[PDB]
Amino acid sequence: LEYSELYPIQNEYRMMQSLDGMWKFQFDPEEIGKKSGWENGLPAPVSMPVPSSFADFFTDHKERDYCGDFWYETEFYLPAEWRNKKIWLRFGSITHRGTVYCNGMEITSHEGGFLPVLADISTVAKPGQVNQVVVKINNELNETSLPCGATKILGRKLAKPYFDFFNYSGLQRSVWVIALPEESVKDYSVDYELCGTDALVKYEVVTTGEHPVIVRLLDAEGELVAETEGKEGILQVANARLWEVRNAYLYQIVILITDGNGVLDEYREKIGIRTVRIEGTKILLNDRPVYLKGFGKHEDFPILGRGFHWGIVKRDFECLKWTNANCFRTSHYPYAEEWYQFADEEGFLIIDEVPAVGMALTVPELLKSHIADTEEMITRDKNHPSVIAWSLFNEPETITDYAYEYFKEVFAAAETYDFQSRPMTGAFEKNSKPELCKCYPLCDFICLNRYYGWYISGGPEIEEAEELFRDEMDRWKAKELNVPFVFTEFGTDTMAGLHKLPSIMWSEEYQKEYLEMNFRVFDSYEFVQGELAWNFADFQTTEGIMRVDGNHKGVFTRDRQPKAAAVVFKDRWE
Amino acid sequence: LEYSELYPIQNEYRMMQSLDGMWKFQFDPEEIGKKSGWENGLPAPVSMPVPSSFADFFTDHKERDYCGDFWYETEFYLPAEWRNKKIWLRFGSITHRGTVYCNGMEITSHEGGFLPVLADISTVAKPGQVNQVVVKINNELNETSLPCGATKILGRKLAKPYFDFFNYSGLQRSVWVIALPEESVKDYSVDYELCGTDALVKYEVVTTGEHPVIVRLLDAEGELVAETEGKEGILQVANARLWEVRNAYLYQIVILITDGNGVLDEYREKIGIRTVRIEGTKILLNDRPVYLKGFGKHEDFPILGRGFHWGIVKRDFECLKWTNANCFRTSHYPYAEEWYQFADEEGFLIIDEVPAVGMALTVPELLKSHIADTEEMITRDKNHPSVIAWSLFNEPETITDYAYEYFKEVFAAAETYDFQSRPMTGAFEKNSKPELCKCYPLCDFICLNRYYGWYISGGPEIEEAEELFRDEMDRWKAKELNVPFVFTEFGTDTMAGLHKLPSIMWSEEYQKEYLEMNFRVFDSYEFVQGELAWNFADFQTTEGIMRVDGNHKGVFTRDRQPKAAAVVFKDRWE
Repeated sequence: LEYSELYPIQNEYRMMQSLDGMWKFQFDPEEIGKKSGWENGLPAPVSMPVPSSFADFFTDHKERDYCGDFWYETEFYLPAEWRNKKIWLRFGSITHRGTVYCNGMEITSHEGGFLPVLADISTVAKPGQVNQVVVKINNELNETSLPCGATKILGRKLAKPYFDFFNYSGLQRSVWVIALPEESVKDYSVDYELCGTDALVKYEVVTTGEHPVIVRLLDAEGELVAETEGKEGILQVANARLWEVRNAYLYQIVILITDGNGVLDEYREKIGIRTVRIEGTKILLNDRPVYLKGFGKHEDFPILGRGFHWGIVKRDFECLKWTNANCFRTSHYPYAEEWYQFADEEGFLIIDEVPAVGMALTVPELLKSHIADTEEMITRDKNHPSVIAWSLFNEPETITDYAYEYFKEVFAAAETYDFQSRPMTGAFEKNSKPELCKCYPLCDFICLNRYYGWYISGGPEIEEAEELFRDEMDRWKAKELNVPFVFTEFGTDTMAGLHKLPSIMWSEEYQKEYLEMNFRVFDSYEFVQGELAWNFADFQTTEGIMRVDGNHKGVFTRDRQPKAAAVVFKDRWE
Repeated sequence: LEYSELYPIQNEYRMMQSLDGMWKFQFDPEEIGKKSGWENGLPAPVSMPVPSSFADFFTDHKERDYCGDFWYETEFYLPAEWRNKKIWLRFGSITHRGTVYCNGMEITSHEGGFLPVLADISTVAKPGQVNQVVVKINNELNETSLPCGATKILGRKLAKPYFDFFNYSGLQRSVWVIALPEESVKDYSVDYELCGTDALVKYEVVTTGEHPVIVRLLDAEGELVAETEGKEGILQVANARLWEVRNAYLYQIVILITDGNGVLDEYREKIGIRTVRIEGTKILLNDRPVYLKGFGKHEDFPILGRGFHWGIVKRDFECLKWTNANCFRTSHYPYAEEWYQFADEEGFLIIDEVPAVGMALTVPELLKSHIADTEEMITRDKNHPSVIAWSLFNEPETITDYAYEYFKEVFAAAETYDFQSRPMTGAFEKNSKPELCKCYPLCDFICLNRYYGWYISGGPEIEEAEELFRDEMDRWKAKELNVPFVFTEFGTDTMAGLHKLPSIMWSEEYQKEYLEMNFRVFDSYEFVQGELAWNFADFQTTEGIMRVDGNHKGVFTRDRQPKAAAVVFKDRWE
């Protein structure tokens, strides 16, 4: 990559300053901003919180549903001391695609709305002065970038997703301006081997120069436990304190660039010594089988939309721990980096998912976008101990040799980017029948999204649903694939407060009964090794006749309170 | 009594015709109806369903909240063949007090809104012609009739209850016109003794004449199992099939009046051979201890108010059976007779409660009203096997010698009216402290209404609540009264759909936790022998700042669906 994905830190060599706050903001329905000098400042802005999705602040439909080009602007004072450092704007994300300007100059553009955007403003930055950043953003959906959809023209544009979740957009994550030394740590990778009571931390370091590198490992108390020299090497850890499920331990890696007797740069990050591998039908963490228990989530909260906030992280993890979960999938896009940092702390397992949802010649361009997002996700997230698997798709077509050749390239790219070569998978929709699917052989383990008892034979037909479920799982069993299966979606829309005896679809009681039936099926097959329910919480969707204020398959409400079924998960996962 | 309480039947000697349907109805705010000939027909009526409470039909406040005099009218054709029978209007109830007119003539008046009103129209009835009935009703509340309250004058009147439940009124139960033979069975009483595998049915019969009486007992198949002669006697039943809790068996008693070789009258009613007695701290049904499990209920349903309907009975009993209940209290007034008939069928136990709720010299008049209601209730309900106890008050003052002398008279009257002398009790409010209460010695067993964890030390103080509860029960225990205790109220207001983690007062989760705490306390005392939760279902109350559309202490919603806590009862009572 032409930039670093490394999370920004502050020390003797690296500086950072937050640009979060109220930005200037303006819609550009006529698409004349770049024609009209907007990159030098917006002509008639309103204020817009950053980080946040813009949609749910407004009281009018056309602003909430805005689709097209729209602009952000802010000003920041740059400390004079940042002079002659490499100065970067770092956006947690820009959703979905955008062009960054600084002091009237075009800096960079990015496609993909859920991963960091880095813009090198070294040559245009004005140390000791007020600087200006302007971002042109677009939130349309197409079939050549992720996530896929269409754009309808009423000249007013309307996003038409091929995915369920609401098309939130804007500057949904924190924005920093940072300063790095001229020769810096750009990237590093760690991989682990367990040796009795000891451990090896294998590493590679990429810098922007040719000076020597020293790598140190500190324990949780900051004590030096290992040290070595070189951009490539092994850190030997005696009596290693392994990072364990729901029982984290984090070391601190310290990467130094040196020039004789002085340090040029120093990067530090918390990491966790752990191994993950698929062995037969088992998922092994540190050589012991683990059964995944948890949820698909979303970045979704009232008013903020996908806007990041530590308070949402904290509540969600307390709820997760209360259910006795150990895992979540980042459905259906990489989350803010902070979610992974916290999962590292709390010992949660993550399946990290690229926004390959909603899946013509456009396909070669789509593949490029999909591979680019995969590269960025893996480079960003590989050193989190929590991240134990990559999900490279959600419910694509998989039953043609055409689909096979496409995903072969994606998986091949993912493999080259992940230093750890940790398990890769994808979530299969029901149409990927065991007799037809061509893509499951690409996977280290198989993830199934199934709604037997909701979309199939729901309600009075739920007994039929269970037989149909068992019939499919019997077909999978007969294949003797010798791989683990994880259910990554299953659930029922459930309106909090809707009670019925006997239960009906949409009642709290039916949600319980549906889950109990699914558990019976899960527990009937030895090779099922994980259950991640859909969804952790009710979340916003495109409005329509099938969505009663978003998706109500949450086990929790949108404001994070338990429906009756939450207790069912709690008791089972205990 | 100057009339029969016997449920109307249809046979060769007795006729009945329903007057249910749309009646004429008119409010009388100026109280001029009797001054203006309304007893001969209402001048400007609207239509009003009977049976029903009138309040919730209207769309305007002043009609819903109407307090004062109001009138009903209907017409009915009397079959010519009813000539020279004793012809009666029979109202299931007239709420709260009223005067019955027929064909322009005043027939009778009644005070008490929850028991049958009989009006002898023999002398004014017109067989083979259309007849007219007009009822003047009043629904004000005072301190000389049950249930007690006040009437506020804004000249518009407003009822101000001393009780929680909404002041529903009108013709809330079915109305019949009936014809009886000139000499008829007016009353009868049965009492049971168990003798090994056999049983004795002791009986008394009251007729309006001097002709001989024969009494027969038929089994559930209609087979003759016993026969005897006389207005007083014993029916000997070999291998009696006892009426059991949740396992009913009903015989049919047949009472004949005879004149040589012909029958003058014949009354039949289903009865159940069972005994109830208090022995030490135990409640014995057929000589075996039973622990009461169930609810206080109400006659309360959307739109109909307290209006009787068999559909409400059926749903409620299915819900009751689903919770594994065996008992309910008729809080806070005798219910429609049909509820008891069905309890007989389903083997449910009933505590039958007079409307002595909401408790000056007015007291001597109040006592007369209270005794009259008690006489009517017991005479009406004594032959139901389901009715195993009389509740003669709900939360009165009991800590003065004054209160003691009052209730001594009530209990004495009840004792003279109940042929079976079955257990008598009353529900005590918390203010009836064990050191102060003078009235608990009058009771065969003690009923406590307690809200430790709701009105006392609720929410964050719930641990304190439990200690306070145990402290009071320890005080009761120290008295060594050697009587059973039944909790007849305990519960929390609970809004369906209100979820919180951790729980808050009013959430579904707090209702569960509150119940679990109460159960722990109950189960800590050997002499506690029953738990009747408040309430079976959410019900209508006077509006106010403490009532969010009525009372929400229901375990079921008003439309009879289970909140989370309903399962807690189900699992415990299984």
